[PDB]
Amino acid sequence: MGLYRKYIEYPVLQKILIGLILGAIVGLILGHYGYAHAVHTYVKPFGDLFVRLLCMLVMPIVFASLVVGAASISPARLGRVGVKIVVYYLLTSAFAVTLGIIMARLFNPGAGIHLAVGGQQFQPHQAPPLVHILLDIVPTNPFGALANGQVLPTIFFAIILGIAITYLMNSENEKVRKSAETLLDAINGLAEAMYKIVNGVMQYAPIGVFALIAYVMAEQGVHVVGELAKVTAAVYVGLTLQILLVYFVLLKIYGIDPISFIKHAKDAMLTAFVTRSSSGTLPVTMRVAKEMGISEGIYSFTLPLGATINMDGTALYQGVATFFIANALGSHLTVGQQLTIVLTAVLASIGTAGVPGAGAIMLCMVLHSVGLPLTDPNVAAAYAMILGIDAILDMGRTMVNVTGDLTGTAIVAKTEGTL
Amino acid sequence: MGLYRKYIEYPVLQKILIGLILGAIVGLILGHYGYAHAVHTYVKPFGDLFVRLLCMLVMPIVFASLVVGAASISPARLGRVGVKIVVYYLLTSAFAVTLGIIMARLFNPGAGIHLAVGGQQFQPHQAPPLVHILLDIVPTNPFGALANGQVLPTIFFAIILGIAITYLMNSENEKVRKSAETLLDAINGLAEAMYKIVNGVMQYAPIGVFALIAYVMAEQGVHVVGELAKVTAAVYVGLTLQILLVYFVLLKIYGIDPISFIKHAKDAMLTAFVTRSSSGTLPVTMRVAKEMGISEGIYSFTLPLGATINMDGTALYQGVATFFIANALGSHLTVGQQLTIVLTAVLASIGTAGVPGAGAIMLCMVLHSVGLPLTDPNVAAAYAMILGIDAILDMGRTMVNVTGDLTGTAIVAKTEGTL
Amino acid sequence: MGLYRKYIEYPVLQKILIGLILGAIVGLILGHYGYAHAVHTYVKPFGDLFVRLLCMLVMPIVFASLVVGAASISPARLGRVGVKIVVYYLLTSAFAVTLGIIMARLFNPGAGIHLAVGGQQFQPHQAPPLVHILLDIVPTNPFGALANGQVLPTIFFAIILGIAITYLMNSENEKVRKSAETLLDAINGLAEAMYKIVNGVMQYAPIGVFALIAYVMAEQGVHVVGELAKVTAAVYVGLTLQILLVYFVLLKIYGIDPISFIKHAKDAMLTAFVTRSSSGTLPVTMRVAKEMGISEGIYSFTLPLGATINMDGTALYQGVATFFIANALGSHLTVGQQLTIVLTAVLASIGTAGVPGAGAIMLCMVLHSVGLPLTDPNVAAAYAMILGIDAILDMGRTMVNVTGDLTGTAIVAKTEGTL
Ligand SMILES: CCCCCCCC/C=C/CCCCCCCC(=O)O[C@H](COC(=O)CCCCCCCCCCCCCCC)COP(=O)(O)OCCN
Ligand SMILES: CCCCCCCC/C=C/CCCCCCCC(=O)O[C@H](COC(=O)CCCCCCCCCCCCCCC)COP(=O)(O)OCCN
Ligand SMILES: CCCCCCCC/C=C/CCCCCCCC(=O)O[C@H](COC(=O)CCCCCCCCCCCCCCC)COP(=O)(O)OCCN
Ligand SMILES: N[C@@H](CC(=O)O)C(=O)O
Ligand SMILES: N[C@@H](CC(=O)O)C(=O)O
Ligand SMILES: N[C@@H](CC(=O)O)C(=O)O
Ligand SMILES: [Hg+2]
Ligand SMILES: [Hg+2]
Ligand SMILES: [Hg+2]
Ligand code: NA
Ligand code: NA
Ligand code: NA
Ligand code: NA
Ligand code: NA
Ligand code: NA
Ligand code: NA
Ligand code: NA
Ligand code: NA
Repeated sequence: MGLYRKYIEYPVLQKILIGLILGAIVGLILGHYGYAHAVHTYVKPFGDLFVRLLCMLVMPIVFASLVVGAASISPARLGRVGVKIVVYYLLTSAFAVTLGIIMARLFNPGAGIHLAVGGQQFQPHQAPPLVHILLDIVPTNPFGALANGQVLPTIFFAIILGIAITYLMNSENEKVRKSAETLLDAINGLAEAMYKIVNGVMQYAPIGVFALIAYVMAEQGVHVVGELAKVTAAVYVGLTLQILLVYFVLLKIYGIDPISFIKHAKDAMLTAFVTRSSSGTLPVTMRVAKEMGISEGIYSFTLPLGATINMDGTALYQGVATFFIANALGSHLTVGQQLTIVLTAVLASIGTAGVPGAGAIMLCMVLHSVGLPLTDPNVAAAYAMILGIDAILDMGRTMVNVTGDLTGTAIVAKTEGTL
Repeated sequence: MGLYRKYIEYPVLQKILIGLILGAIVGLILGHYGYAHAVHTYVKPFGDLFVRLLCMLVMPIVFASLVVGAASISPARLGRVGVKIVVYYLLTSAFAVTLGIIMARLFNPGAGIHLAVGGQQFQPHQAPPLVHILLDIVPTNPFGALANGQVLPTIFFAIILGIAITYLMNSENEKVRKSAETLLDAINGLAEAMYKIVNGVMQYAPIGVFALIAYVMAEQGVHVVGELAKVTAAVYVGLTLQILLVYFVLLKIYGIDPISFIKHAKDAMLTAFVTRSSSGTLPVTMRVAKEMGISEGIYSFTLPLGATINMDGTALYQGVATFFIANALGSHLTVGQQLTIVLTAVLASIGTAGVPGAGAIMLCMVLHSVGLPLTDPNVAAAYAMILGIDAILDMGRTMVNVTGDLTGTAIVAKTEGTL
Repeated sequence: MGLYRKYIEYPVLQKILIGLILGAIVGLILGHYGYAHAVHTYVKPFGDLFVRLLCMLVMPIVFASLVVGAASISPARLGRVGVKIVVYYLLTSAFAVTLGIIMARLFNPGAGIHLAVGGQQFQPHQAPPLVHILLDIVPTNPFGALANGQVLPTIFFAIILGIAITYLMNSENEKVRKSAETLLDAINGLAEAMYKIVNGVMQYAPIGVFALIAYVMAEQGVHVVGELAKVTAAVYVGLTLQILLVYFVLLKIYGIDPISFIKHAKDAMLTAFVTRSSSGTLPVTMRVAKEMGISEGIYSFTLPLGATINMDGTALYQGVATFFIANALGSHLTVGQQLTIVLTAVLASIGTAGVPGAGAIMLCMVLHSVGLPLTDPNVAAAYAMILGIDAILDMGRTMVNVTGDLTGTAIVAKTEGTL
């Protein structure tokens, strides 16, 4: 048990990258020599276990993180600064997923990965009428929506349960207040326990990434490298345009100098790049906000709220990844299930943890809400090749996630300081 | 967002009544001119959303309110006064639902509303033998009974869980006692959060009542007014006979003067009529009980327990409404599923909240336990016309609910004061 | 209600034994005279209710007791003594279920009870491949695994949830620590409430044992006495060999004298025999460990942990009972579903309560994890005759359960005292 401690205390990012490179080389070598069935028999279950462990964690996170998230965005406890930062956060997340859809429309990520995983194509499901679609957001049974997949009734019930808990917590009864407090504390404990299971699965993640993309290279060939490079280029160009366009325009409007802002926020942005965590970058972010002249009463509230709510990079990555997974199956996302991406990726970026590798878990919610279930072997085959390169996108994802919080704190402090 | 605050702070009862009258006039006018399909296309989803929001709240209330209700009726914490008021409360609720069945037998509410909502009638389900019916009260899986509809296993598991929690809370172990305390507090927090969601849905309720009974008048015609007047007459004659017969006989037996009792309890009865809430009428009820000479050690315990347990008017309304919904489909309730109404409406009146509009939610439990599921379009069509006039019956419902508590406090204080 | 208090305060073991003897005599007498259908109509539902009440309690116990059990075996809070006693406990439970399989292989319990309960035999289910079997331990939805039967995903999710809770409880955040504390306290409250429901069902248990084995004797005949005597002999010879072989060899290795150990532990072993409870024998066990010279810092930690984790007799009884139930249906347990017994009976002995009659509830988990569901009428008929004689096996079961704790405390104190 010495080698186990040698394996655990190694850096996780350098473990996943040398799992990825070794998986690519071993998969291409074994696929050139005709051993594409040996990898499917022996190596592929170790990646199937990784995909299964990531898909286990979806529904408790979607319930509990959205309960404790709507408990902080609730209008019963939201002041005057809080309404401004909530409006900023939701509008920037919606523009992030819109820019991700645009950048996944300019590039064509996945067109060329025509998937016939059992000899069959992917048949899209027929949609109900819009009245029945809007009426099935309200469940007839919330326990039945939790026991089945049904993420869209679960989101609605979680949001209204959190808002009702916050309306309970400022009651005039002591028993009612204590009961609402311990219910919210139990749901928050479940939400933190699932994040610990995410942190535990991300230690197994190098072997899973190896076993996934070795089979991807041996089965699907060599052009998947050139097709995943298009996804990486689309995500990084989308994040660069997100930062430049959105944050530089919103800082030039409110009189902030963006160049000095970036030169002040560099120490938080590089830490969010190399650590891939917004929760571990929060002391550096608060120190950077202290060094920018922002008063303590602003960034002592806007930054810990923004570390779990405002994730622009996760919403952009989920838009680009949903378009990639839909293009790999040959489907064409119609208008109407393309606005569902805009709503559901904002809700997923709210529900995302803030630990390394948590956006690929909430991508399953956006895939389920459109009509691409991961029980289908074609969707589960297209999800593996976007799960394999998640550690490359997670760094820029977390960097833009932290930069959005710093931009919102600067803008709202500039608006508040006029008095 | 000024008009939203104009809409919210308006009185809710005067909102629902002017939604109801406008819905009746607009539905009759648009149904006379042949526009019965335009209302079904455009107005009816706004009432379907209201029925769906009320049917969402059934199973968490049925679980949690019955857990925290059986935690207060439990024989591990019930003293000598408590056994007497529990016996009084259960016997008066059983006589209330029996009198509701009698008053819905004398009048014929719903005979004339022959429903053919899809060209088909309502086919009653074939019952199993009585041994299997009694054996399916105990579930093989309580989570499976919660995930499906299955209200009768859920009631049994909730009652025995509350009794086991109360037997845990007087243990000799500190850890066991603290764990039982926080489990009961979390379940009570869920039970209060669902009541807050009820209070939130009852603000949308004017638009829902409008959209429901406009389609009811346009589709089914003009004689539905004369058929709902029979239901209103049956409910109010049943409540008058409940008060007069049951409470005046039980007060004449125990030496109380009923005329002076009514003249003392008028200030609580009128408040329960106009506010439609037993929880908001509790300070007035305790003040009225203080003005009747009742000692503090009696009404400080019997009245807050009676505000959530003893609901005679809700049980009578649920009996009359179940007979109306069964008569509207053409079915005839056999003996055996007519005693199931007597048991299940008592359990529903225990599980009812005490907020305005909470008996129509627990009517779904009595409808499910008989064999009338609300997934059937005929039952969902017959439930809408009894949901539309709920604010007319809720006032007398709450009045009799408060009068039963005051009668029980007077009777048990008269029995205790002989020592 | 005087006769109810006469019935309750009677000793439960002497109630179950005189229910058993009367059931055997009445069943044989009524089966000799051809009245085997009258007992099936009138007496058999009172035993079906007992089996249903015991099968209700399976899934909440399997979830909550394993969460709070893995929260105590967790490596985040396990010291140096704790690793040694955990290794001892798990290895002794595995050897206990292995010895139970051996003793149920030497004897042939159930061969001669060929069951054709509806004219049909028992058809064994076809197993999936080993990769899919190992991959279905991780659920795609934990709420879906709880709502269905699915005990093997529930065990995995419960264990990792408990380990994540213990990794949360030593965090640096106050809110996270308090939330993990109240979540673990709520789950522990549920786990204690289900044990109170077990203690309540075991008061009805004499009538259930009567109604079960009266129908067993009237239906299946007189040779079932000779076939249950083989199960009793196999269990008691297995427990004697468990004590003698395992504990006397493990005490002779570490320099302890086993004869003086038994002469010191007699006062705890007889109390565990006659009371059938490891939780009620814990003060006597700690007093016996104090009288053996063991230091307070060892037995103040190893014995309350061993009272809920180390159950060798329950694992041996579950191995012998699973082989008996498989032999009664005519099936032959293959290798692979015979190692599943070794894993699952260890997990069931961890999850067992420590109250009288709790191993027959967790036997359902071992039956479900092999491929013998209790919804099948043949398995439900073979489970009743092993449920009828549970009070005979429970005494020696609890005796070996307490003796294992005392042996582990002595061995680990001898290992620690060398410093
Ligand atoms: C070749 C092997 C292939 C088969 C291996 C199958 C492994 C199945 C995977 C199971 C993942 C389940 C994760 C458990 C979740 C609960 C644990 C947990 O929450 O604690 C977490 C503990 O994390 C873990 O270490 C869990 C272990 C995950 C698997 C690690 C081993 C990989 C597989 C074995 C290969 C290496 C073995 C040694 C060989 C060199 C918290 O960790 P943290 O981020 O460092 O936080 C610091 C604490 N203050
Ligand atoms: C024409 C519009 C048709 C489409 C409208 C669809 C609306 C969908 C309905 C959603 C109902 C969901 C209710 C959320 C439950 C959680 C909220 C909650 O618990 O707090 C409750 C807040 O209640 C609410 O206001 C929730 C809002 C419900 C809908 C109100 C608006 C009706 C629809 C819009 C029409 C009016 C808009 C303005 C036009 C004049 C507590 O309220 P309280 O009783 O006053 O307690 C006092 C606090 N101390
Ligand atoms: C001939 C009768 C056949 C039909 C009878 C059907 C009975 C259905 C069985 C229901 C069992 C449900 C158990 C409720 C679980 C919750 C109660 C609970 O947790 O408290 C437990 C209370 O236990 C009970 O007494 C529950 C009653 C169980 C049934 C007892 C009556 C047997 C059936 C009636 C026959 C005897 C009636 C009188 C005739 C002589 C704790 O008891 P403890 O072990 O003494 O602990 C001491 C407290 N510090
Ligand atoms: N790693 C990201 C979350 C994600 O997108 O998965 C963050 O901490 O911000
Ligand atoms: N409004 C009633 C409850 C109901 O019958 O819905 C009360 O408070 O008493
Ligand atoms: N009665 C046993 C548990 C069991 O095997 O059922 C004990 O307390 O140890
Ligand atoms: Hg996933
Ligand atoms: Hg309803
Ligand atoms: Hg059982
Ligand atoms: Na944003
Ligand atoms: Na987030
Ligand atoms: Na952020
Ligand atoms: Na009553
Ligand atoms: Na009530
Ligand atoms: Na009342
Ligand atoms: Na053991
Ligand atoms: Na145990
Ligand atoms: Na033990």
